[PDB]
Amino acid sequence: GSITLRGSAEIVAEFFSFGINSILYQRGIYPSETFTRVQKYGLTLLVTTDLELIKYLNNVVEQLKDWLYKCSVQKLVVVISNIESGEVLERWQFDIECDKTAKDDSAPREKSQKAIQDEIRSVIRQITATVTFLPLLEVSCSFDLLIYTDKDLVVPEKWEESGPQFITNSEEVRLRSFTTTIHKVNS
Repeated sequence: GSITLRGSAEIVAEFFSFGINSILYQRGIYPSETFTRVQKYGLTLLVTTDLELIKYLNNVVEQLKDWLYKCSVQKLVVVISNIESGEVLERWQFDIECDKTAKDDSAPREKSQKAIQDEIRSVIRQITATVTFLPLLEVSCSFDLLIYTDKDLVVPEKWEESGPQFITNSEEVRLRSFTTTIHKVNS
């Protein structure tokens, strides 16, 4: 599924986190009864407080909040595979798009573009929509987050040679492998 999590430096950071936390809440190959109801983007939203997976997204969210660019860079690919069904299984691909670039007269105010409410609401809607339609499944699987850029981000080892890489294998945590990679792209 290819989607576009665009908006603005701040809205983008949130767009990805909420969209990413959604895949976990909707799919969650091994979440916990700790979700949280949050009302934003003009509607209600759900998220997980799993510190473990959060620790992973937390470090990435920090880099996302300020990797080291300010122009292009804006592509992501989530790779999830079923370790107990048929290998690959789900792939949430979402790109980003920054508009109205600027720095002066910043100020913490702007109001997310109406399209953000509809665009972001439609995202969480399609994720949670299939979930209910899903025959309550999960099994053990692998999870990897990718960040595709456009010749505008040379994240050095500052991350970890390629984002973190956690793994699992407990007869209850399902899941099996978790990772995050920064991919580079040209036009």
